[PDB]
Amino acid sequence: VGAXAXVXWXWXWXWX
Amino acid sequence: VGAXAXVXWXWXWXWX
Repeated sequence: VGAXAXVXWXWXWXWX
Repeated sequence: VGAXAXVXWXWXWXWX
């Protein structure tokens, strides 16, 4: 969970 | 991978 790649913001899931 | 919780920086693994 956070900023980068995964869940949160950037790549993967949620936002960015 | 990134900033927050997981691999990278903050909580979990690597740094922070």
